[PDB]
Amino acid sequence: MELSFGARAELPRIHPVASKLLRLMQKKETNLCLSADVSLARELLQLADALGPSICMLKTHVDILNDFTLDVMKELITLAKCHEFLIFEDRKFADIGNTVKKQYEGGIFKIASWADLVNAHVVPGSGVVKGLQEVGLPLHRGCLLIAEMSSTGSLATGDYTRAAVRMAEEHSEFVVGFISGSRVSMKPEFLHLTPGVQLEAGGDNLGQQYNSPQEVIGKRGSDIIIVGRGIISAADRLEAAEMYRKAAWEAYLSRLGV
Amino acid sequence: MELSFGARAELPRIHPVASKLLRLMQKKETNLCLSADVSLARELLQLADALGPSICMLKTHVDILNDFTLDVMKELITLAKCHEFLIFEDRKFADIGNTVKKQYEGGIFKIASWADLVNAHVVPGSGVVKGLQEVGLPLHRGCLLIAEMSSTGSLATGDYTRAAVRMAEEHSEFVVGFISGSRVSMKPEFLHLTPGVQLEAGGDNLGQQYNSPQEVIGKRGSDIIIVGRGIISAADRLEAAEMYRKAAWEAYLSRLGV
Ligand code: PRO
Ligand code: PRO
Ligand code: PRO
Ligand code: PRO
Ligand code: PRO
Ligand code: PRO
Repeated sequence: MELSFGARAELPRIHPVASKLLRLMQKKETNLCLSADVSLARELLQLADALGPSICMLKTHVDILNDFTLDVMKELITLAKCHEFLIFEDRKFADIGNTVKKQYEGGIFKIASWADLVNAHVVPGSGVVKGLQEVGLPLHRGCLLIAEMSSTGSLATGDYTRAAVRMAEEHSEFVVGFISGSRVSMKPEFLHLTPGVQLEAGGDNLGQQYNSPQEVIGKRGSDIIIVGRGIISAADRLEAAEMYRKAAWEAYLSRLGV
Repeated sequence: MELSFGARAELPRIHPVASKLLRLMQKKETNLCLSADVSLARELLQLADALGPSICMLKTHVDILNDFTLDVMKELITLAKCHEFLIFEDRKFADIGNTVKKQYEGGIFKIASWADLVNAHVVPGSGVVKGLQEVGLPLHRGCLLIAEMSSTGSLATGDYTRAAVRMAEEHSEFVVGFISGSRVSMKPEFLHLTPGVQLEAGGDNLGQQYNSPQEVIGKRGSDIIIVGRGIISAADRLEAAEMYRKAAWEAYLSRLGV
């Protein structure tokens, strides 16, 4: 009784950020999140503009931008609104609740002011979510919990993954889904986003491991692929994005069936 | 066969950053790390200057500083050299290795350029350490692994804690110790630093839990207390720091014995 992305966007318990995302995924036929792993604002913005029509989401690491300013993020928002994608800051909050609220709202990045989505590790216990929520709920934001990781030796397995799912369930006013390698929740209101994705097999020399879009969307039941170097290191990043979009979208259609 | 801090500073396998720290702890009779949880550079620097003689270490969250610049960190280094304490950026790196190297070296914070110590979560697997090391080893830096957390519902327990200890052992050219609630390694070359510390019992409303200096240094076998609000929220932060220093130092002396 699997529902399409467009039908999931209407579920009773859906979070508004998840609903907006699912609707634009269905409209644009994309379940691709670009991992915009660059150090220059101009490259970030040029990628966002050119690849915007192909993506449901643009994932940032603003702490790697050599020339970050809040104005850069204003320009990114303009492109996100134009092309219809969400902005996900991959900050991996992982501190006690009292600290993460300040890291989310404040400092020089003011993440909550521009990021539709952030993510958090569950290792501190649920205070990490409660602290983020204090800022994010009033700002109508969402959060993803890291239930599994793609890297070699990941400890986000077994009972740890189960704890992440329970923590998400219990904080569904703010938590909209997971970073995971597969479907980890049976509740269709939750989004599953999967990094560690390339068309070709392999990994990197610092523990990254790859699986294909067909494997992670089609066989492992995830919703969205997060793709960095598979796109960013290609010469033509637009064509690369289209190849990843088509791969992830078809895998979704095939799983959904008749 | 427990050794004093000064003798531990001479151990064959000691890391140079750990040795420098242990020597100044012994010289100054302090095993207190100030958690300088403030949002203003002027308050950070005024605390560092006044409390510098009382502390072995100043722990930052630079991503909470509303007015961060690299010049602020230059001024902090001047105070660290004058008063003899190390600078620990509590960044809690927790990404794949290829990402954390960039977050450590680059962006607007350039953490590796000014932080003697950083810390990392072990959940991604050992690639997190390998990525940080790429930057930190050439810069003669050290790292602490988060083996336990003080917050309610922490998942850093059992086999997770054991994995952190093994990861530290296997990366001893860069990893100098742990964030933990207790002694987790029997190897005296590793430092144990413990947050969640106040003189009075209790916690906060976002999952923080407190234990006293006597409990964590004396009964749980840790080396250094990390103290935030117990000092920062007091009216006289210098006297508060002295109370925490005396508590932690005596607990250490009593454990060390004859
Ligand atoms: O692992 C494999 O064999 C296939 C080849 C392309 C990606 N997956
Ligand atoms: O494994 C490798 O090294 C290459 C790059 C990623 C996909 N295959
Ligand atoms: O046809 C239908 O109604 C469902 C949803 C799209 C594919 N199968
Ligand atoms: O928990 C207790 O009872 C004591 C009181 C001060 C701190 N520890
Ligand atoms: O538990 C409380 O709320 C106070 C503040 C920390 C120590 N006792
Ligand atoms: O007296 C000694 O030699 C040891 C080290 C200081 C305390 N006991």
